[PDB]
Amino acid sequence: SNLIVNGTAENGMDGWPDWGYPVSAVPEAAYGGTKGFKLSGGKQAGMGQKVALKPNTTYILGAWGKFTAKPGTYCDVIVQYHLKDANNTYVQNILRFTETDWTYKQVVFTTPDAFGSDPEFVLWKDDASNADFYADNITLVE
Ligand SMILES: [Ca+2]
Repeated sequence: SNLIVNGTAENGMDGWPDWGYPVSAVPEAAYGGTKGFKLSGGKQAGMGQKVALKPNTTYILGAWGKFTAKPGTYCDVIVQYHLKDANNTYVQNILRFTETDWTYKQVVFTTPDAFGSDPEFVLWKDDASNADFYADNITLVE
Protein backbone atom coordinates (compact mmCIF):
# COMPACT_ATOMS: atom_id res chain seq x y z
CA SER A 1 0.00 0.00 0.00
CA ASN A 2 1.64 3.14 -1.33
CA LEU A 3 1.12 6.27 0.80
CA ILE A 4 1.73 8.39 -2.32
CA VAL A 5 -1.33 8.82 -4.53
CA ASN A 6 -0.58 8.21 -8.23
CA GLY A 7 3.19 7.80 -7.84
CA THR A 8 3.28 6.16 -11.30
CA ALA A 9 1.71 9.03 -13.32
CA GLU A 10 -0.76 6.47 -14.63
CA ASN A 11 -3.64 8.82 -13.69
CA GLY A 12 -1.85 11.87 -15.09
CA MET A 13 -1.42 14.68 -12.58
CA ASP A 14 -4.44 13.50 -10.54
CA GLY A 15 -3.78 13.44 -6.77
CA TRP A 16 -1.08 16.10 -7.13
CA PRO A 17 -2.00 19.68 -6.14
CA ASP A 18 -1.19 22.27 -8.79
CA TRP A 19 1.61 24.42 -7.43
CA GLY A 20 2.00 26.22 -10.77
CA TYR A 21 5.33 24.60 -11.71
CA PRO A 22 6.14 23.01 -15.08
CA VAL A 23 5.29 19.45 -14.08
CA SER A 24 3.47 17.28 -16.60
CA ALA A 25 2.54 13.58 -16.82
CA VAL A 26 3.61 12.53 -20.31
CA PRO A 27 4.71 9.42 -22.23
CA GLU A 28 8.29 10.65 -22.88
CA ALA A 29 8.97 10.55 -19.12
CA ALA A 30 7.80 6.97 -18.44
CA TYR A 31 10.04 4.46 -16.76
CA GLY A 32 7.02 2.08 -16.81
CA GLY A 33 3.30 2.13 -17.61
CA THR A 34 2.11 4.84 -19.97
CA LYS A 35 3.48 8.05 -18.45
CA GLY A 36 6.06 9.53 -16.09
CA PHE A 37 6.47 12.91 -14.50
CA LYS A 38 8.44 15.47 -16.47
CA LEU A 39 9.83 18.49 -14.65
CA SER A 40 10.80 20.98 -17.34
CA GLY A 41 14.31 22.28 -17.77
CA GLY A 42 14.86 26.04 -17.68
CA LYS A 43 13.07 26.51 -14.35
CA GLN A 44 12.96 25.08 -10.85
CA ALA A 45 9.93 22.83 -10.38
CA GLY A 46 8.30 20.69 -7.74
CA MET A 47 5.17 18.90 -6.65
CA GLY A 48 4.06 17.23 -3.48
CA GLN A 49 1.39 15.73 -1.33
CA LYS A 50 0.60 15.40 2.35
CA VAL A 51 1.38 11.86 3.56
CA ALA A 52 -0.38 10.12 6.44
CA LEU A 53 2.65 8.81 8.40
CA LYS A 54 2.26 7.01 11.71
CA PRO A 55 4.64 7.68 14.63
CA ASN A 56 7.34 5.08 15.57
CA THR A 57 6.80 3.42 12.18
CA THR A 58 9.51 2.49 9.63
CA TYR A 59 9.01 3.57 5.99
CA ILE A 60 10.87 3.07 2.70
CA LEU A 61 10.87 5.95 0.18
CA GLY A 62 11.93 5.12 -3.38
CA ALA A 63 11.74 6.49 -6.92
CA TRP A 64 13.20 6.07 -10.40
CA GLY A 65 14.68 9.26 -11.78
CA LYS A 66 16.90 10.73 -14.45
CA PHE A 67 17.94 13.99 -16.06
CA THR A 68 17.81 14.05 -19.87
CA ALA A 69 21.35 15.53 -19.99
CA LYS A 70 23.96 16.52 -17.39
CA PRO A 71 22.42 19.08 -14.98
CA GLY A 72 23.94 22.00 -13.12
CA THR A 73 22.63 20.77 -9.78
CA TYR A 74 20.02 18.16 -8.75
CA CYS A 75 16.44 17.05 -8.08
CA ASP A 76 15.43 15.88 -4.59
CA VAL A 77 12.77 13.40 -3.53
CA ILE A 78 11.91 14.10 0.10
CA VAL A 79 9.66 13.11 3.00
CA GLN A 80 9.83 15.89 5.58
CA TYR A 81 8.31 16.87 8.93
CA HIS A 82 9.18 18.69 12.12
CA LEU A 83 9.83 16.80 15.34
CA LYS A 84 7.64 17.74 18.29
CA ASP A 85 10.71 18.75 20.33
CA ALA A 86 11.81 21.96 22.10
CA ASN A 87 14.27 22.94 19.33
CA ASN A 88 11.54 22.21 16.76
CA THR A 89 13.89 20.10 14.62
CA TYR A 90 13.17 19.75 10.91
CA VAL A 91 13.73 16.29 9.45
CA GLN A 92 14.30 15.74 5.76
CA ASN A 93 14.53 12.22 4.32
CA ILE A 94 16.20 12.90 1.02
CA LEU A 95 17.08 11.15 -2.23
CA ARG A 96 19.25 13.42 -4.41
CA PHE A 97 19.43 12.67 -8.14
CA THR A 98 22.03 14.04 -10.52
CA GLU A 99 22.22 11.06 -12.93
CA THR A 100 21.48 10.97 -16.68
CA ASP A 101 20.46 7.29 -16.91
CA TRP A 102 17.46 5.81 -15.09
CA THR A 103 18.58 5.41 -11.48
CA TYR A 104 16.67 3.88 -8.55
CA LYS A 105 17.23 5.33 -5.07
CA GLN A 106 15.65 4.64 -1.72
CA VAL A 107 15.89 5.60 1.93
CA VAL A 108 14.62 3.75 5.00
CA PHE A 109 13.60 5.88 7.97
CA THR A 110 11.67 5.53 11.19
CA THR A 111 9.29 8.28 12.25
CA PRO A 112 9.45 10.01 15.67
CA ASP A 113 6.87 9.42 18.44
CA ALA A 114 4.99 12.63 17.44
CA PHE A 115 4.95 15.14 14.58
CA GLY A 116 5.28 18.91 15.04
CA SER A 117 4.05 19.53 11.50
CA ASP A 118 1.98 17.53 8.99
CA PRO A 119 4.35 15.17 7.08
CA GLU A 120 4.76 15.92 3.37
CA PHE A 121 6.23 14.30 0.35
CA VAL A 122 8.04 16.80 -1.93
CA LEU A 123 9.76 16.32 -5.28
CA TRP A 124 11.91 19.45 -5.77
CA LYS A 125 14.14 20.22 -8.73
CA ASP A 126 16.72 22.83 -7.71
CA ASP A 127 18.27 22.61 -11.16
CA ALA A 128 17.16 25.13 -13.78
CA SER A 129 19.52 24.06 -16.61
CA ASN A 130 18.28 22.93 -20.02
CA ALA A 131 17.93 19.27 -19.01
CA ASP A 132 14.42 17.95 -18.16
CA PHE A 133 14.07 15.55 -15.23
CA TYR A 134 11.91 12.39 -15.44
CA ALA A 135 10.47 10.76 -12.29
CA ASP A 136 8.35 7.62 -12.03
CA ASN A 137 7.33 4.79 -9.70
CA ILE A 138 7.49 7.03 -6.62
CA THR A 139 6.78 4.86 -3.61
CA LEU A 140 6.41 5.33 0.18
CA VAL A 141 5.50 2.13 2.03
CA GLU A 142 5.48 1.01 5.68
CA1 LIG B 1 4.68 5.41 -15.03
